[PDB]
Order: sequence, then structure tokens, then C-alpha cells
Amino acid sequence: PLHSIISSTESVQGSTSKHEFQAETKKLLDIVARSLYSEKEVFIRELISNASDALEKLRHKLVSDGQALPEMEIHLQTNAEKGTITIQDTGIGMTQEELVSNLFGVGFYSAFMVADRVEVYSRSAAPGSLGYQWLSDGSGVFEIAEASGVRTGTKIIIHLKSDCKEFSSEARVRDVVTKYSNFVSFPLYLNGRRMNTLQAIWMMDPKDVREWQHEEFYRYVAQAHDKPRYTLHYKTDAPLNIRSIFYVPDMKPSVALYSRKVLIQTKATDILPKWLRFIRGVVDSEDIPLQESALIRKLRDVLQQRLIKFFIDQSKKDAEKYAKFFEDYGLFMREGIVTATEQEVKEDIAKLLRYESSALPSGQLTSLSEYASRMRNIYYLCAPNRHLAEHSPYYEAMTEVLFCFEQFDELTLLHLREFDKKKLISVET
Ligand SMILES: Nc1nc(Cl)c2nc(O)n(Cc3ccc(Br)cc3F)c2n1
Repeated sequence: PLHSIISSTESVQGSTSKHEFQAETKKLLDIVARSLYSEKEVFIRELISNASDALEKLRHKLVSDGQALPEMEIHLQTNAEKGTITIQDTGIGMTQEELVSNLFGVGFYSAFMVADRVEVYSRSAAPGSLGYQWLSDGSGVFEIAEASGVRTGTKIIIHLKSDCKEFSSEARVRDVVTKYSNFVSFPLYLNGRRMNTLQAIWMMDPKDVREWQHEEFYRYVAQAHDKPRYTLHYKTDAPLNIRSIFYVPDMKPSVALYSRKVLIQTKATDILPKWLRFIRGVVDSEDIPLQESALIRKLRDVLQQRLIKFFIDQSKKDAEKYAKFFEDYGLFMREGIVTATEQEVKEDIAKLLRYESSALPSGQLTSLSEYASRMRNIYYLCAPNRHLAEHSPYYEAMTEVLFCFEQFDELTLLHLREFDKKKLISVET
């Protein structure tokens, strides 16, 4: 199973030319290495992502021009003795100008957070392209030389800081890799061993997903053995860039925050209203950078609205299955209603609520709007059982009414004092 492509074939025959970019870039650079990211291990993530993006560029072009595909792999090698960590990719390399002009690569710089000396070799995938070597110690001055024996792609060799040698250990690197890069879009190896094994299905055309795939991914993100009770595959580009999958568990009573097929936070509870905390799955957007009160709240609402409609349409696609779901999760809806501030938010959430009707036969649950059809005001009755609710003289004088058999349901109706073109009033007035 041993497989590695990283070895020291490159070399520079001549001398290098020294460069020092402008003071501002120097500041932005010291900023990236000191205060940009809150975690240091994430450098393994950023570089990996950059490699993946480069490989697609090659594949997309080799296909757009109809040529055979080479080995599109991503390799990471640790050296504890030399205290080094290397990452190489076959993805279409960088030109000489690029290696000088750039500064995308905003994430490549993250390495200086852990490295005191960075060493790079690149060879643009275009034929007849030359390989070049890029050196730097983080002081704002880099060297460029023409290198030989450079394979098409990019190779990065990091000489860790005296205190960051922990990464040079394989086990540590694999922990980080499996933490962030478990869904990378290209084969990834670490000292020879393939690490990733998961497909980020949340990027596929929803019409091209299979049920067993959703079950596997649900059991991963949720870490359960039951199957999904409900599944929502949401892609959006008009409000914001969203690619997510939401699962309602089969068993009765969090969501991951990915981006560019790489994970930022595993418990992105902010992305969904607190009353929807029972949802599992993933949400992936290109709009996110250990604190979150950001404007991404708009996302938190786009999802809140989208999920509501999803739960409404489901009620109209299967009433008994949704009835079981509501009997199992209505606690959250009533909570989110009692907690909502704008009455519009409450009424939106309340559209999921279902009750038994005086005109409907016992055992039938209806939404507020559905009852609204037969109508100038809504009227309910909080009684223990259907027999008691029908026998009720308060009801005996009748036109159509709804029945509550639990105290929290009555309190819920009393919280949202009104609904749409209606007013919620107790028959026991
Ligand atoms: N990994 C990878 N692969 C490819 Cl093809 C890239 N093209 C880029 O512009 N960057 C970012 C970048 C800019 C300057 C320097 Br020095 C290094 C570096 F990585 C790439 N990174």
C-alpha cells in the first residue's frame, strides 16, 4: 500500500534574484502569519484547498481541450528528523510571472504562521514551461531561481518554527487532515497512505443523489444509526451562495459549516434558528472566514424560511408522515414561536402547527391557513379529549372550531394573539 511521489529531484543551477515587495503587502503578510487565523493547524487546510483548486484547473482544461488526464493526486509528507512538512500537487503549475506577481494565494501565506523558512518549486502545466524555485524566510524578501527536475504542479516544503515541530509527526498531521479535508475533491495521501474517503454530496445535482448516499452522510454528520426521516437538498445562488443538506432523524429527541469542500466549524449552530437545533446535516458557502455575529445572519434567515416551506410542502405531500413528525418535534415549533419577536416570524413558524377540527373528523389535523379557507376570526377550545371537546357546551352553541388537548398548545395559541386575517380567541371567553 506504500505510495509516494515526493522526492528531491529539483535543483537550481544558477543564482537567485532577490525581491522585496512593498511595505503594505509586508504588513498584510505579518498580519496573516500573526493574527489572521485564530488556529494554526488550519495552514494544512488552506494549502490543501489551494492544491485542490489548482488540480481542477488542470482537469477542467485538459477536458475542455480533450486530452488524457494525468495522475491528479495530492501528497503530504512529514519529516520529524528534519522537522519539515511537504505538500505537493500535480495540478497545473504557476508561471514565473505568477510566482512573482501574486500577492487565491492569500491562504498559501498562512504557512508563515508555523514556518520560519518556506521553499517552493513550481512548473506550469503548459508544455515547454520552465520550473522555478521560490524561497523566503518571512522577512518580506523572497528569492527566485530557475529550477530543474520540477514536476508539473507545485511543491511546498515548510521548515517549521522551533516550537511548531509537532506537525512533523504523521499522527498529528493525519488528525488535522481528517479533521478538515475529509471531503477533498481529489485523492489525498499522507506519507503514502490515502486519508480521505468521503464524497461531499452536498455539491451534487440533487436529482443525481441516491438514497443510500444520504443515509451514509447522515450517519456521518449525525453520527447515528437510524435513517433520515426527512431530507432537504438546498442549492441557492440568488440570495447567497448555499450548498447544504438537512436531515430530520428517524429517532425522536449539530450542523456542519463547510466551505469550498473544506470545514470551518463543526458546530455551526448560528446558521439555523435555535428552534431548528434538531436539524442535522451540512451547510457550505463561499462567504465565511471563533466568533460569529456577522452579517451572515441573512443566511440564517434564508435557511429558516426555506426549511419552513419545505416542512409545509411535505405536509401537503404526505399528511400522516408529517403528523408523526409534528407529534415528535412540535415542541421546537412552539418554542420558536414563543421566542420569535416579529409576529411575521411567529406566523411563519405557526404555519407548521396542526390541530384537530370540529368540522374535520376526529383523527384529522389541519393547519391554520387550511382552516382559514372555509371562513372573520379563528376560535379554538382547549379540552382534554375529543369526546370532551365535542360535548363541550362552549362548543355546543354553534361555527367551525379547533381543539387543543395539551396545555402548551393552548399557551402557544395565546402567545401569537393573531394570525393573518384572523384573531385567535378562546371559545371559553
Ligand atoms: N498550491 C498552489 N497551487 C497553485 Cl497552481 C497556485 N497558484 C497560485 O497563484 N497559488 C498561490 C501561491 C502564490 C504565490 C506563491 Br510563492 C505560492 C502560492 F501557492 C497556488 N498554490
